Amino acid sequence: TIKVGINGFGRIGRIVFRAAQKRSDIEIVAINDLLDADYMAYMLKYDSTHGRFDGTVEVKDGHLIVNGKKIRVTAERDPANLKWDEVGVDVVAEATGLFLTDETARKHITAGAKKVVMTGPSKDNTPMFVKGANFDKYAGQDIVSNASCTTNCLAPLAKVINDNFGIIEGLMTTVHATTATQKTVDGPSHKDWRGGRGASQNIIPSSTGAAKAVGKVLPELNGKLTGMAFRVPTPNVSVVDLTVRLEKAATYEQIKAAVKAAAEGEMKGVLGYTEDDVVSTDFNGEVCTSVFDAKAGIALNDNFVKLVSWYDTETGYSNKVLDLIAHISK
Amino acid sequence: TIKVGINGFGRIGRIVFRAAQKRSDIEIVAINDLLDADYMAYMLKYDSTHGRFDGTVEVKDGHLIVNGKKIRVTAERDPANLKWDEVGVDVVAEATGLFLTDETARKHITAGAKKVVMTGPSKDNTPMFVKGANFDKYAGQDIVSNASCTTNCLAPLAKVINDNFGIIEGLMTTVHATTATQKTVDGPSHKDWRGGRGASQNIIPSSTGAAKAVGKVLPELNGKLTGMAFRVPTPNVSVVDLTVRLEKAATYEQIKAAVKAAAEGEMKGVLGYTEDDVVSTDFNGEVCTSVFDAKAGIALNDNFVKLVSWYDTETGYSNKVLDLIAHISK
Amino acid sequence: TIKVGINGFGRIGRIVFRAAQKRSDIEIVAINDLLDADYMAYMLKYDSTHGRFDGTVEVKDGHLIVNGKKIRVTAERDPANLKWDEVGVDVVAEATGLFLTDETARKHITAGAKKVVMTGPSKDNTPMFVKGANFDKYAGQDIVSNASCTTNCLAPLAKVINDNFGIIEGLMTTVHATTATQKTVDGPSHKDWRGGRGASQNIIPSSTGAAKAVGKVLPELNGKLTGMAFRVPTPNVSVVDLTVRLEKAATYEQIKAAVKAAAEGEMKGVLGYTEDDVVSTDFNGEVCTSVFDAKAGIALNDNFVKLVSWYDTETGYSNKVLDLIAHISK
Amino acid sequence: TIKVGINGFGRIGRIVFRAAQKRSDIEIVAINDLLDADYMAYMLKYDSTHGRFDGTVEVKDGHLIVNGKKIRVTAERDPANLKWDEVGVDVVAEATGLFLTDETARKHITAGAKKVVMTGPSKDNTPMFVKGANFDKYAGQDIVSNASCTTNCLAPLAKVINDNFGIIEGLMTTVHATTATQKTVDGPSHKDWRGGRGASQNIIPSSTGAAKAVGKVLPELNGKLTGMAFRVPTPNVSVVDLTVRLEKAATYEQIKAAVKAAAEGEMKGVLGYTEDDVVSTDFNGEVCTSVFDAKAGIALNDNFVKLVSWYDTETGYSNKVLDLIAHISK
Ligand SMILES: NC(=O)c1ccc[n+]([C@@H]2O[C@H](COP(=O)([O-])OP(=O)(O)OC[C@H]3O[C@@H](n4cnc5c(N)ncnc54)[C@H](O)[C@@H]3O)[C@@H](O)[C@H]2O)c1
Ligand SMILES: NC(=O)c1ccc[n+]([C@@H]2O[C@H](COP(=O)([O-])OP(=O)(O)OC[C@H]3O[C@@H](n4cnc5c(N)ncnc54)[C@H](O)[C@@H]3O)[C@@H](O)[C@H]2O)c1
Ligand SMILES: NC(=O)c1ccc[n+]([C@@H]2O[C@H](COP(=O)([O-])OP(=O)(O)OC[C@H]3O[C@@H](n4cnc5c(N)ncnc54)[C@H](O)[C@@H]3O)[C@@H](O)[C@H]2O)c1
Ligand SMILES: NC(=O)c1ccc[n+]([C@@H]2O[C@H](COP(=O)([O-])OP(=O)(O)OC[C@H]3O[C@@H](n4cnc5c(N)ncnc54)[C@H](O)[C@@H]3O)[C@@H](O)[C@H]2O)c1
Repeated sequence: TIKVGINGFGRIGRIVFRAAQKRSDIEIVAINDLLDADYMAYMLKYDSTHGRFDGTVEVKDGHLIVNGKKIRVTAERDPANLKWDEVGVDVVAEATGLFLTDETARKHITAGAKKVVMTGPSKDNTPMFVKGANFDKYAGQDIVSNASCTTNCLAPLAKVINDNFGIIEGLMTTVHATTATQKTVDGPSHKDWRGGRGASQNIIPSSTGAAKAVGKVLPELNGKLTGMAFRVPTPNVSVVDLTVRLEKAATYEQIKAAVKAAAEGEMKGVLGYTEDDVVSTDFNGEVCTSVFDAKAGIALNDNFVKLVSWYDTETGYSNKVLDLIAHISK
Repeated sequence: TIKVGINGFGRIGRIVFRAAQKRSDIEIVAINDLLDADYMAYMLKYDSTHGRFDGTVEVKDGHLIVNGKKIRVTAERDPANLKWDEVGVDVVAEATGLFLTDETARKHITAGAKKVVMTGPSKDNTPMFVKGANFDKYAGQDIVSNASCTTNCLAPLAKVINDNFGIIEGLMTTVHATTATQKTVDGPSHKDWRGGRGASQNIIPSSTGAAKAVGKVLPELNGKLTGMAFRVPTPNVSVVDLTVRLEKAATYEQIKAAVKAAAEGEMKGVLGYTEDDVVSTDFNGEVCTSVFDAKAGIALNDNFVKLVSWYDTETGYSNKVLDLIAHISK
Repeated sequence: TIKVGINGFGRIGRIVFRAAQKRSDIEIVAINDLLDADYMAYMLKYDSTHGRFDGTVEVKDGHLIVNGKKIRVTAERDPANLKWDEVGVDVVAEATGLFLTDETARKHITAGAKKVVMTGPSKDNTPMFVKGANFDKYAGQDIVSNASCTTNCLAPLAKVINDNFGIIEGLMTTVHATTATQKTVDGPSHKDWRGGRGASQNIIPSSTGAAKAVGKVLPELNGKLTGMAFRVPTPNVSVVDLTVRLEKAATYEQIKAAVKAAAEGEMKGVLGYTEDDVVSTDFNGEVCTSVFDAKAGIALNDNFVKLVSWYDTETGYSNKVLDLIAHISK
Repeated sequence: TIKVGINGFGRIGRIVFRAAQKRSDIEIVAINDLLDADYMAYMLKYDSTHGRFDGTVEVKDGHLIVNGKKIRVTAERDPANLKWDEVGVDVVAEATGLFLTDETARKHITAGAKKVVMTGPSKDNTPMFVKGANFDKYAGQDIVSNASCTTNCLAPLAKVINDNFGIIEGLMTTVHATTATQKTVDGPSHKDWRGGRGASQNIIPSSTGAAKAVGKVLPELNGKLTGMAFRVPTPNVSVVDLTVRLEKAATYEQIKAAVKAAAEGEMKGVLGYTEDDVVSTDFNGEVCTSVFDAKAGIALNDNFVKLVSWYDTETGYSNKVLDLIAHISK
């Protein structure tokens, strides 16, 4: 099995942890964070979105004992002191959101780890990979990024559409679920004034680099897509609204056929397909990073269409982080 | 003053009433609904969205007495039995949502009213008029429709963009505020399954004819626009997300210049313009039916752009209903 | 196995169904509602609160096929026409909320059923039974009621406190989750004006008979308890706030000791006990009808205390409906 | 007029500012905060709860110009450097929530101010005052506190009830609106684990010292009251739920009479009275710190009753802060 260490036991670190429990190829052996082992156990045990942890969690001697397995807990603010080698860590899931560059993440390799997977878009030229889009381009680099949740949703769909009909250009809008960075009531958000306004009372316009980032995982689409976001008061599921101009004329039925074929073929487990009258909550706990909603989309004509795809911002992304870890471990 | 009668004291009927109080040329003299005066007074007095009524409302002899003025309250299920003439009603604001056809609405004329304005889109060929779009095309018709709130937002913006740069094709998405048609919890909705899902926990994909309806008030745009909606857990303000392909190249700055010019000139009071970091709640109580958000929009290139415009589904629309009434009575 | 038939496939009927799937002794063989099989299948398959159905649901010949088992679907507005005998129904879970009287409910007996359990409080003198409170008093009655969700939470707790310290008088408040009876936006509610106000933006004071209803299942407490409710913008979990005056002095520690003893003994499975820092969502899916929150309560002195107990309005109640069914069929 | 300087332009500082615009006796001449004048102008201009500021706000030379009046803006992290004397400040409204003791608040007097009013409960023995309860006990001290919003709601009601029937003992529960200290999604809250859970999805039990604090403003009630709180997903209005044991027997009608008399007499403007079917939103913008809801309350008997009172956590409190400032200025 692959031994993983999680740096940063936040929303993502915890979902990566919970998802890993259902996997036999990956095993989390250590967790690092500036929180008390007792507090971490509580946040693992109870979750307003994902429900109670299905298993046993006890704190003994400052460490966590999850389902019997002892998990080393530390509180190092500096990655270089993590001593991952003492616990035999192969890959480190970097989830603090603070070390998104090579020289910072590299510290884990200095601390004993062999490879690092950033659970967010790298801030430098560190390569990003998205399952269904470019895992095959992986060339053995020791530090890698899993891009973002929106890019993970957009990339697979954009690939199927482009491969079959050719995307001339497209604009995306993601109706985004409330994040941890937003506020409960009108408060300060210096770099993002709109973002500081009460999340529960508002539809908040926001900018996103997720659409442009698709160009990095799918070079052939570089410069052909961009978009924005609207932050809404929902808890977990977001939706991508992609308006595209096709090179090859295609009826909506042909578009549905192409997506469905991919969902049951080369992108099974990545891209999902549905024709049901679904709503956001129906995807809470969804592992597919992109679920094509056939009935929600609409076409003006054979070359201008609006496609809709759902994604659980935490569950889908987190499972793919594990997929990348497995992939880079050969 | 134009003496108006309101049929259907629901959400729209009530806001039309509150709005009319601030107009010296329009005067509400009668209301008809299947609710007792006491309950109607209560619903006028208190509103979770618009706040308390700015004035006095009392019940005497089963009739409302608002700000000292007596208002005849009736409970006729049949418009034909309304006797509008008895109280001198000139125009009837038809807001029950039940008589959106000439046949049904004409009963008000039989009952003594001179003209009728439907506060919703016509089901038959009754002409629809949208301020800033086609009020100039009015030709003496005694029964007219004010279209829907979404159409009132899209039409003015679409006209400005088309007149200046020419819209080849467009696809819209309205992130819609929760409607009274929605369920608080997963309940039966045979007409629209998704619509019966809990409104509070979901982002609900929905269909809309507002985009296509633009082709009716702006024939030159017939067949060039269509779209859908996403209903979200917010109270009053919605936003249109318009993705358009332009005939004539235009930089985003030039597009902004054009919109601002219209807002300050020809479409003053209908189309608004802002460059502030606004969010939905900033438009609660907004009179303009469409407020261009300069900083929220984004352009892929000089011919493919995404525009954003806000609108209070109740305040804007209701003020325009009053405008149409004044317009057809000139 | 006890063969059960469900009349009314609404919220309660559906959860009773999901819950029954996990019971080897109870078996649902028929459902009756005025909805088509297709729609019912959809409502069973997807739920915004409870998630997707854990199993397979298919429609064949207008009948449901859940987990391979065929379930007879009918659409009778009249219980008398149900023919329960044809499918061998032993007990009928009456969940339409329309037949809460012996006269009306007895029609199921005429239709071939042996016994009937109302999933709501009786309107007449049909006896009500609450697990942990008076199941032992059952005396062969063929038509019984399971009371309401709030009563199921209050009764067990009230009994433990009374049996040990003696309740002289008590006043309760249930901070209630939003019900399907509520409006998403300010709409008509002649029966309860406050109840027609927008559920999403308000804290709505409401009346409840659950506290007084305790006097019926626990006669010794008749006339000693009453209370009210506050409906809030949350989905499933409610909480009772019970302020009581004790006959025998008791420290909060002694009260905790007593409650814990009952939860681990006589009331195991009905009354739960916790000392964790829980919040409402931690009880979504909770089977216990009352979960004592040890750290939330507070005592003024040894004779005046405020107790707090949580309850999932749907999961707890529905599991007990099944318990009553099994109990009256023993 | 009294010249006031505000230290801390947060939620409270801003509402105190906006309320002061409607007062001719008080004039804000300076504001201090670690935010940019441009950012402060934006937060003053737009508010999701209170709507847009009714007036003009422009930033010139690093200062704010509100309705023409120039307001000195500074960004001193240390009160002693505020130089209040240069702007002629009489009283300082201390709203940062950081200087709740004599020695810290005293710095303003060192900086040139004459008196200080803490907009929160003092952490030391600094005297607290609540309008309607003990303003008359004010003995000319230079540093004073306005207690908290819940105490401001509870104190006046408790006084009327105690004065007329005598409170033997009582327990309170405040259904509290979402505060700035809560989180949007499950995050860290080291001193309050429950408080770190998602506010939008939960009913969160919480402890409060507001009930006990009543003993400080009303010594005669010292030790007779205590309580707790439930944090719910509403934006602005909270409600006090007081269960009391009366010394003198009183029917609910006699209780309503006593409260109404006080509301129209000695506590006019402080204590409000209503018999309408109101809900939380009906009190958004309420200046009365306590509004007795006659129809929501319930009595078990003539000596044990449950009273309900509403309060806008920001508007009511803020207006009383201004009242205290006026009061201490003779
Ligand atoms: N939340 C999502 O939906 C989502 C989706 C895709 C990518 N991401 C990315 O995941 C990253 C983390 O996001 P999150 O929501 O989990 O954040 P979070 O704030 O919930 O968690 C961050 C965690 O890191 C810990 N930490 C902080 N400083 C540390 C330090 N100096 N050393 C060690 N540990 C430390 C914190 O204690 C906290 O527990 C970000 O890059 C974010 O962009 C998030
Ligand atoms: N609410 C919005 O945001 C919005 C926006 C654009 C257009 N509209 C339109 O407004 C119209 C009404 O919608 P609403 O949201 O105000 O609904 P509503 O149900 O609140 O109002 C309908 C009112 O008519 C009354 N009524 C019913 N039958 C009647 C009868 N037979 N005679 C007299 N009165 C009767 C009802 O009691 C109710 O008060 C619809 O055509 C709708 O499409 C609404
Ligand atoms: N939901 C809760 O939290 C809760 C808690 C305790 C008790 N209850 C009780 O459950 C009962 C039902 O409430 P609900 O919330 O499930 O409501 P609901 O409206 O969702 O369910 C009623 C169902 O009965 C169906 N129906 C209507 N008429 C019918 C008929 N004539 N014949 C057959 N089927 C018919 C409806 O289609 C609907 O599906 C009530 O007595 C209620 O008090 C509910
Ligand atoms: N919010 C309520 O409903 C309410 C009710 C009653 C009492 N209070 C009390 O009011 C106080 C402030 O609460 P709030 O909600 O306004 O807080 P907030 O966080 O919204 O505002 C605090 C403000 O003080 C400013 N500030 C911070 N540090 C400063 C410093 N070092 N020097 C100068 N200025 C500084 C911050 O920039 C911020 O603008 C607290 O004691 C709170 O308990 C609040």
